[PDB]
Amino acid sequence: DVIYYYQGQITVGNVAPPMYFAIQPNGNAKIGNNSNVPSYINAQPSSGGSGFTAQVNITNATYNYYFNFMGLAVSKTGYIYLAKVAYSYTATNNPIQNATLYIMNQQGQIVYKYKLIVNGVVNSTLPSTPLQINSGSYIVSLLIVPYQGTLPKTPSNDLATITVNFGFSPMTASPPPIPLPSP
Amino acid sequence: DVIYYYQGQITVGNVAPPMYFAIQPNGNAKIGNNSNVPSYINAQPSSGGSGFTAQVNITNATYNYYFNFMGLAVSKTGYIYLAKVAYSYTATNNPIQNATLYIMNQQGQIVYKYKLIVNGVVNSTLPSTPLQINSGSYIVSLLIVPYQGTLPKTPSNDLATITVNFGFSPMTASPPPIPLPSP
Amino acid sequence: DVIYYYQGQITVGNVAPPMYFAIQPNGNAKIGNNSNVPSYINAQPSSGGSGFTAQVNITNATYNYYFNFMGLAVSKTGYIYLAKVAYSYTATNNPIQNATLYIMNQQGQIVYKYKLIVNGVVNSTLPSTPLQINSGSYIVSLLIVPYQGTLPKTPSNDLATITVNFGFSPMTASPPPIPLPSP
Amino acid sequence: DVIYYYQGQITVGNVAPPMYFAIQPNGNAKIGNNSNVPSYINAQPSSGGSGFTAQVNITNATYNYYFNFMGLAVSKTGYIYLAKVAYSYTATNNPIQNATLYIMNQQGQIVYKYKLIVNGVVNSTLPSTPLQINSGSYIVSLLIVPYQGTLPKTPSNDLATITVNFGFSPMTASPPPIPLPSP
Amino acid sequence: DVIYYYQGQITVGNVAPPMYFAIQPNGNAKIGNNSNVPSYINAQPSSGGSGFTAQVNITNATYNYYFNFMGLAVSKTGYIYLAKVAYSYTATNNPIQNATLYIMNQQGQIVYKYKLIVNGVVNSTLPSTPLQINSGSYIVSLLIVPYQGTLPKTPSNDLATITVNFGFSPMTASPPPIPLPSP
Amino acid sequence: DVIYYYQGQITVGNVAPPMYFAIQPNGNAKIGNNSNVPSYINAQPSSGGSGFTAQVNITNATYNYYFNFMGLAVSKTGYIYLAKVAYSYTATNNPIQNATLYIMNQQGQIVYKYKLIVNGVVNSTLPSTPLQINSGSYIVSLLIVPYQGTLPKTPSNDLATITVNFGFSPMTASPPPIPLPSP
Amino acid sequence: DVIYYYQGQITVGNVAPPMYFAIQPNGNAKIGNNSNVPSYINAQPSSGGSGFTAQVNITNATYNYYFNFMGLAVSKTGYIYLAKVAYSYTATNNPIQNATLYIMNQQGQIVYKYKLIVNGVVNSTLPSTPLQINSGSYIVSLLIVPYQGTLPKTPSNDLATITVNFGFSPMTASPPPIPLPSP
Amino acid sequence: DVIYYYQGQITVGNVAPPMYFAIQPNGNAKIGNNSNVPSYINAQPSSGGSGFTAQVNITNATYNYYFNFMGLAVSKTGYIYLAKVAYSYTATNNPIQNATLYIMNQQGQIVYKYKLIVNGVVNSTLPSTPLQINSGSYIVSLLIVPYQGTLPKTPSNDLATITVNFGFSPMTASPPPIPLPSP
Amino acid sequence: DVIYYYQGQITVGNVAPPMYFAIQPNGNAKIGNNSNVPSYINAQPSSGGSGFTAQVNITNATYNYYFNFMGLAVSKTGYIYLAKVAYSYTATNNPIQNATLYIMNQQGQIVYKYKLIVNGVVNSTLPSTPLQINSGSYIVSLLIVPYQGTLPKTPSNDLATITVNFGFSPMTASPPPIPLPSP
Ligand SMILES: *[C@@H]1O[C@H](CO)[C@@H](O[C@@H]2O[C@H](CO[C@H]3O[C@H](CO)[C@@H](O)[C@H](O)[C@@H]3O)[C@@H](O[C@H]3O[C@H](CO)[C@@H](O)[C@H](O)[C@@H]3O)[C@H](O[C@@H]3O[C@H](CS(=O)(=O)O)[C@@H](O[C@@H]4O[C@H](CO)[C@@H](O)[C@H](O)[C@H]4O)[C@H](O)[C@H]3O)[C@H]2NC(C)=O)[C@H](O)[C@H]1NC(C)=O
Ligand SMILES: *[C@@H]1O[C@H](CO)[C@@H](O[C@@H]2O[C@H](CO[C@H]3O[C@H](CO)[C@@H](O)[C@H](O)[C@@H]3O)[C@@H](O[C@H]3O[C@H](CO)[C@@H](O)[C@H](O)[C@@H]3O)[C@H](O[C@@H]3O[C@H](CS(=O)(=O)O)[C@@H](O[C@@H]4O[C@H](CO)[C@@H](O)[C@H](O)[C@H]4O)[C@H](O)[C@H]3O)[C@H]2NC(C)=O)[C@H](O)[C@H]1NC(C)=O
Ligand SMILES: *[C@@H]1O[C@H](CO)[C@@H](O[C@@H]2O[C@H](CO[C@H]3O[C@H](CO)[C@@H](O)[C@H](O)[C@@H]3O)[C@@H](O[C@H]3O[C@H](CO)[C@@H](O)[C@H](O)[C@@H]3O)[C@H](O[C@@H]3O[C@H](CS(=O)(=O)O)[C@@H](O[C@@H]4O[C@H](CO)[C@@H](O)[C@H](O)[C@H]4O)[C@H](O)[C@H]3O)[C@H]2NC(C)=O)[C@H](O)[C@H]1NC(C)=O
Ligand SMILES: *[C@@H]1O[C@H](CO)[C@@H](O[C@@H]2O[C@H](CO[C@H]3O[C@H](CO)[C@@H](O)[C@H](O)[C@@H]3O)[C@@H](O[C@H]3O[C@H](CO)[C@@H](O)[C@H](O)[C@@H]3O)[C@H](O[C@@H]3O[C@H](CS(=O)(=O)O)[C@@H](O[C@@H]4O[C@H](CO)[C@@H](O)[C@H](O)[C@H]4O)[C@H](O)[C@H]3O)[C@H]2NC(C)=O)[C@H](O)[C@H]1NC(C)=O
Ligand SMILES: *[C@@H]1O[C@H](CO)[C@@H](O[C@@H]2O[C@H](CO[C@H]3O[C@H](CO)[C@@H](O)[C@H](O)[C@@H]3O)[C@@H](O[C@H]3O[C@H](CO)[C@@H](O)[C@H](O)[C@@H]3O)[C@H](O[C@@H]3O[C@H](CS(=O)(=O)O)[C@@H](O[C@@H]4O[C@H](CO)[C@@H](O)[C@H](O)[C@H]4O)[C@H](O)[C@H]3O)[C@H]2NC(C)=O)[C@H](O)[C@H]1NC(C)=O
Repeated sequence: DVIYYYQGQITVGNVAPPMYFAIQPNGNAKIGNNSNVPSYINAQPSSGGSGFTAQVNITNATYNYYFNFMGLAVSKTGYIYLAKVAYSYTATNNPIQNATLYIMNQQGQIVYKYKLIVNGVVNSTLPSTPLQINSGSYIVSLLIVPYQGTLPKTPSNDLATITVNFGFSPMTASPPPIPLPSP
Repeated sequence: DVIYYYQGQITVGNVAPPMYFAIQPNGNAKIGNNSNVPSYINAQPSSGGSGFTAQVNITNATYNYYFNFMGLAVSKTGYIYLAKVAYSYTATNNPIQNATLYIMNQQGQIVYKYKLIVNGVVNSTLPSTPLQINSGSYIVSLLIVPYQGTLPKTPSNDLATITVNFGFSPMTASPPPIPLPSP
Repeated sequence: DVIYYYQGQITVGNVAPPMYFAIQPNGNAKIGNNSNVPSYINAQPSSGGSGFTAQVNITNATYNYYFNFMGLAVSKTGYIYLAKVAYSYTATNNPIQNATLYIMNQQGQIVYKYKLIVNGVVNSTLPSTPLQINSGSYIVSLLIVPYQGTLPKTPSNDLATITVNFGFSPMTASPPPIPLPSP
Repeated sequence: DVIYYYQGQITVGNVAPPMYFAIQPNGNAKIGNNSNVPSYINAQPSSGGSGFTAQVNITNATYNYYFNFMGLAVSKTGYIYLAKVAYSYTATNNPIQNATLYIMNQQGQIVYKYKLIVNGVVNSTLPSTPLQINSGSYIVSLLIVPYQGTLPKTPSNDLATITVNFGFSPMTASPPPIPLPSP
Repeated sequence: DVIYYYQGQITVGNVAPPMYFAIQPNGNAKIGNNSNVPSYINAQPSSGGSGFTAQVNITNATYNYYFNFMGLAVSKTGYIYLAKVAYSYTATNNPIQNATLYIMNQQGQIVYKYKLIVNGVVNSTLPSTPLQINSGSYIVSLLIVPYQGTLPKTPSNDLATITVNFGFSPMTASPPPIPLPSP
Repeated sequence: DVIYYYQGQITVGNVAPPMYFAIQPNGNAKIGNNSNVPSYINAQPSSGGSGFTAQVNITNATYNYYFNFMGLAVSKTGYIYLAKVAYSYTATNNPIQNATLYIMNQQGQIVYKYKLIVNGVVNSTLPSTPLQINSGSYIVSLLIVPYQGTLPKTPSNDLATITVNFGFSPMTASPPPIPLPSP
Repeated sequence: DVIYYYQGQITVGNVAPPMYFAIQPNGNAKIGNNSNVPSYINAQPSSGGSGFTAQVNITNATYNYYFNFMGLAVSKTGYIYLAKVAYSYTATNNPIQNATLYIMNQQGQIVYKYKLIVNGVVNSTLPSTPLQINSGSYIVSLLIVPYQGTLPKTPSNDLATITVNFGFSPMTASPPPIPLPSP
Repeated sequence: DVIYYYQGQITVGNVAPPMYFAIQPNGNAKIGNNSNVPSYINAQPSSGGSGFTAQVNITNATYNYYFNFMGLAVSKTGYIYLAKVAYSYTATNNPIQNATLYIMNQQGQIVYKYKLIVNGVVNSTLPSTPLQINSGSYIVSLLIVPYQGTLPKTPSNDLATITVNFGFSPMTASPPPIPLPSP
Repeated sequence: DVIYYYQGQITVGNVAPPMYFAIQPNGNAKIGNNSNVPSYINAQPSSGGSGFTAQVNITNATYNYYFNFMGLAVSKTGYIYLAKVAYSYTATNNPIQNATLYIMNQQGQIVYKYKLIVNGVVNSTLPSTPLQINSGSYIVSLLIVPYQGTLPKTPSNDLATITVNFGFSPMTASPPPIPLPSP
């Protein structure tokens, strides 16, 4: 039995993150400063700014908006896109109708709008088109429009969960909408 | 003292490689065309396509993906398998949690997924089962999921090293998972 | 002129060979069963198992391994050693960097490793120390690590030749590493 | 009828042998110490060291070497040569291709090489040139390279016979290559 | 008492010897030039070439050959034969098995071979057939094959004695094998 | 002065000789047929077979033998003996050591041996004992053993002379050894 | 005519003979005992011992000797001499060369030698000198040396005749050599 | 009766004897000097030389010779002759065959020979012819040849007697042979 | 005295003598022819033939014979006889022993023998018997045998004398022997 072996050598280094999530990045007090409302939101950036974890409460309102719950610092101009969104709910009925995540400029103008959930299902065209972001600091906000009539009378903490993946390519040319493989 | 001598004669020739690594093999511009991102990856095929050497930077993201960093041309249908993987890191803490190397079709469908490192250790079942590859050109990609909190603030170039060996048997019948002996 | 003549009489008989090379010796189908890969190896035992002749092709891989290309039946426990190795190549540059011949057990564990060529030259300590082999059947395999960059683009059949001599002494005591004289 | 008678008187005495064959001569354990391998060689010196008789077995190997099967003690510096070699075989086909008898120094360096049989026939130039040997003790060894394919499957004890005569002249001047007359 | 007396008168003259033994006869340096090896042979022609006296030493060899120990000049073509051989030995056991005296041409071809002793006894047919010798110069040599095992360890000078008589008739017709009467 | 005269009358007649010397007597070609070797002997019977005259040449041999140089026909059984032998030599040194005259049967068996000269002197007991000869034909031969070293280099014809007298008594009773008186 | 007559008277008596011939005189068996060889001699003493008559045969021998054919008894010491010898032969050629008559002592020593015929003629000095003989008994013998070549092939009885006269004077003083007158 | 007487007167004188017998006549010692051999002859001249008386002994010899037994002196030249011879013997057989009386010269030459007895009888012609004798001295001798076989064994002194008469006429002319008358 | 005278007358005549002595009577030369030997006899007839006178010499011979000294012629037949003989000698001893006178016939036969002296004395019977003589002529001779030893050494002429008388009677009848008277 003839075997030919092919050797690949990978030497892994480390570079400052192109984009990262934070609370008040680079000392800017207007960029991510509502991640700790005592009884309604609690959002923290993941270890080393790799992501954000947010506990959110929706409260029988037609629009539940969470403004400036994290800040996104894009150190180098690159191309961002929404890679994958997963939504699972534990209630009998679907609690969330619409869910959108907004990246806004420092003055509150929407730079990119990301429709996480439309009409109770996750966005079919998951790997959205890579679009360009300039270096700077941006606000991120979340709007959730629920199905009224579904929210339980007794409060809960796991009505639903939404996981979002954002791809950033720090390249000159816009890359194809490459999806995220399962490790 | 009686001695019997047994003479073996080996006449060594040369044959075109069954599989080989390249950048854009056979002029196909969609097969290995991201081996030179200016500041994040630098991957080159070894002399005569015997392997690949890649410098990679991981950057505080939950998934660090390097798509299409080399192309694999399999000139003849054969059986491929992962033979041996070695991983050594120079940092105090383990920088890499998961590391997977994907061989994908030209359209981005995963043909074979090779888990180089799972949960910070190298894959116990090293000589994976030989599986069949048809002749053609394929993309290879690398996904590295780090331990966040371990990546140093100051950049480096030898945080870790991963060496991979792939065995290809150009035979009709699938061979046993023969390991690679030390020369 | 006085001459004294001394007469020696040698009567030559015949005994079964202590060790011999074969393909599937004694009907064991796991001992030498890869001596005929259609386009990459062709290994045959010499007349009456006195040795082996193998045409091998090396193919731009970092390790070219030829597993189970012959079987060695050692009918009686004796002492084996590598007696002499000669290597001549016809190409301008040296094609072979390392060349090792492995004698392995039926389960693929290396019993003795014989470094035919190290770093492009033949092993300086040619008459290796006689070591003991028990009666049984063993696999033999060859690993060739070439100098990449030297292999010609157009295939050939006499890139190089390696001739190996193995000495077997079928004695109770280990003999000195007796070399093989030129007839 | 006239007859003239001429009377010759020869008075025969006795002198220690100039050279003689032995096993471990003069107590030297490194000079002739392999004349009794249990199943492969049995070599004994003739009565009073006048010659050697050896039963040898050849065993399907490309070189069958019998090292140190006798010792030669040359008590006085003289001139040695090969006088006559006769070879007769009882098998249908010739079993022996090459047969050489080596006289080597105590350290295994070949002093004189005597080609008994070359390519299946006895050496045409039988009375080889007398060459000088200094007083001392020397090893003698035999190498037989058979015609593989001719050795019988069932063992035998008279496959062939080789008788060798060595002439030693204990004189200051080298004698002519005097042949051995038939008594 | 009648007595008749018959008177015979013999007048004795002298003629050059028909054949005679010598060392280098007639200045020919290739005819009898080994009658004085310092420690192994000492052969001298008898007074006036009537015969030869040789002290010989036999030395534990299977053939003890004494080449060119005397020269025979046959001035006139005649008929030679072996007349009488006597052998007496002083050792307990017979030291000599075979003893042959060779008359050879100048080029070393055997003209006549005279078996003095065969298998330890003197040749039964003592008065051998007269055979013709042409005028010229010839070599004489002696081969003694001993009984090994009989030669004493301590050297001696009268182990045995062999006396030979050669009859030469210088006549045209071959004479009958006339024996030598005791004076 | 008284004188008495005594007259004796002897009438002398003639009888066939009892014994006589001849060449081939009575037509027997085996009885005296070597009396004329061209250059070495010339023997003739005396007038009427009363004796023999022989010119003989001795030639540097240890035994000079002259076989069948005369024949003796004894017509009537009688008693023969050697009566007187005289030897005179003309050389400075004695040329003849031993000289014996043999009377042999037709088959070559010695009937009577007559030692003419022993050790250079003539036989002291000259009138040897009369011994009986039967009627028939007999060979006579002469053996001369010279003093080597005395024979001259240049040939001669009167080196020495030996005269022999044989007495034959044709009587029934053996006579006393009557000597031969000087006429 | 005056005549004077002178008368002489002789009275003749008789005395024992001083010397006489006989066969075995006085019983002595060693004195005259070969007067009757059957075919070669026949000698008888004359009547009363006055002389001897002998028929003799000469037989082609160089010396024809007739020993002890008569005995001479000399009773009284006297003086003997040869008086007259007459020789006549009937053959064409002279048959007798020498003829001598010997008077010998009892021990065979010659007392007086009488040359009857010398070289074919009778002795010129016929009346030899009277020499003294002592009383006793003596042998007489005859030697005849013939002319070989003259003796006839066919035997005869009167080839020749020799008559001898011996004078004996029985006196004290030696007489003159008185010859024998014709009666 | 007439008677006439005639007277003759003779006057007788005396003259010296013409011839006479003697012993050594006239002092000549060579003329008659053997008349006294002690035991064989005794001859004396008669008184006054008138004759001789001799006792003679004959002794078994073929000739009995008595030399010089008397001397005859013839003083005057005269004529001598034998006148009468008488022979008588006393033995049975005749003892004397021949008897001759010789008158010889002083030198032993026979002057006259007188045959007294021929063949046993006395000479028939008794008065022999007167022959002349010159004056001088002469020897006389007697030869007697007996009949052997007749002589007696015991000696005697009168075997026979012979008487002789010699007539001498001292005259100038030879007388007739006058016989001697009986007185 | 008467006387008667008687006268006788005798007339004497003369007659021729009847017998007479002579020398050569009647011319017969054979009858008396030795009467004159010069020195030994001298005989002459007496005057007229009456007798004879003879001088005779006797000479030491045993018989002294004087033959034919006279002749007797008897003219007439008558009777003769010896009448008287007288013998006288003058020597001391008798010189004559015998003396006889013979009358013989012409042929020498004795007619009558007359013994004058016998044994030294004269014949006793002197007148011998007359015997008859016939007419004729006769010889007369004298023989004298002397006494040897008596004859004188010196010669003489009258040693003795003998005278003889012969009577002749010329008558027819024989007369008586008449003696001769003295005148
Ligand atoms: C297996 O490994 C083998 C190693 O030798 C490879 O053989 C080499 O192939 C080269 C071309 O390969 C490229 O192109 C083919 C398509 O044709 C693709 O399949 C490959 O993926 C790859 O992209 C070739 O390089 C050059 O060759 C030509 C010169 O002969 C040149 O025109 C071409 O444009 C290529 O660039 C190798 O050829 C030899 O090249 C060396 C230079 S180098 O080693 O290539 O850099 C030349 O040496 C020069 O010689 C001159 C004197 O002539 C000297 O003065 C100077 O010092 C020296 O540089 C040789 O002359 C030239 O022959 C070729 N190697 C050999 C030994 O032939 C093989 O492709 C590998 N297999 C695969 C599938 O890639
Ligand atoms: C040492 O070297 C020896 C060289 O002779 C070898 O001896 C030979 O063994 C052969 C069989 O060996 C095979 O099988 C054994 C198990 O039995 C294994 O241990 C071996 O590893 C090996 O796989 C044998 O070959 C054939 O022999 C039979 C015929 O006798 C046949 O039925 C078998 O099926 C084998 O194929 C050799 O035998 C001789 O074979 C030759 C043909 S060939 O040389 O083998 O190709 C025959 O010649 C034919 O003869 C006919 C006339 O009879 C001719 O007309 C024709 O022209 C000719 O081809 C012989 O007749 C036949 O005897 C056998 N060699 C000898 C000389 O006996 C030995 O095995 C070696 N040692 C080892 C351990 O392998
Ligand atoms: C040339 O050929 C010669 C042939 O005779 C050799 O002579 C023999 O040497 C023997 C010893 O040689 C060995 O040792 C020497 C060192 O000393 C080495 O150089 C040699 O290479 C060799 O290894 C000798 O054998 C024995 O001799 C001793 C007895 O005398 C004994 O103590 C020793 O230990 C040896 O074993 C030969 O001696 C004779 O030996 C025979 C027995 S045998 O023939 O050796 O086997 C004895 O016969 C015995 O006698 C008894 C009565 O005594 C009998 O009852 C019995 O039946 C019988 O066996 C002899 O008695 C004994 O003398 C010796 N041969 C002779 C004739 O002396 C010579 O070595 C050769 N040359 C070389 C260089 O090797
Ligand atoms: C047959 O046997 C014969 C025996 O006599 C031999 O005769 C002798 O030949 C000798 C020479 O022979 C050699 O040379 C010839 C070639 O010429 C070869 O064919 C022969 O093979 C052989 O090699 C000869 O010896 C010497 O002779 C010369 C002197 O005459 C001398 O110059 C030479 O150089 C030789 O060396 C024999 O001659 C006699 O020699 C003795 C000495 S010896 O006996 O030779 O050693 C001399 O005696 C000396 O005399 C002196 C007084 O003169 C004394 O004072 C002294 O004491 C004494 O030594 C003689 O004088 C000398 O004549 C010669 N022998 C005779 C008797 O002549 C013959 O060669 C034999 N046949 C063959 C074919 O070889
Ligand atoms: C000298 O010559 C003489 C010649 O007569 C020799 O005298 C004869 O001697 C005879 C014996 O001589 C032998 O013996 C003596 C020793 O005694 C030796 O010395 C001799 O050498 C010799 O050998 C003698 O012969 C025989 O005599 C005996 C008889 O008397 C007799 O017994 C003996 O045995 C002898 O044989 C001669 O004697 C006479 O012999 C004749 C016979 S014959 O003549 O001898 O043959 C007899 O005649 C016979 O007589 C009878 C009548 O009686 C007749 O009837 C018959 O016809 C007749 O034969 C005589 O009677 C006898 O006397 C003897 N001769 C004489 C005459 O006496 C003498 O020996 C010589 N000298 C020497 C030294 O030998």
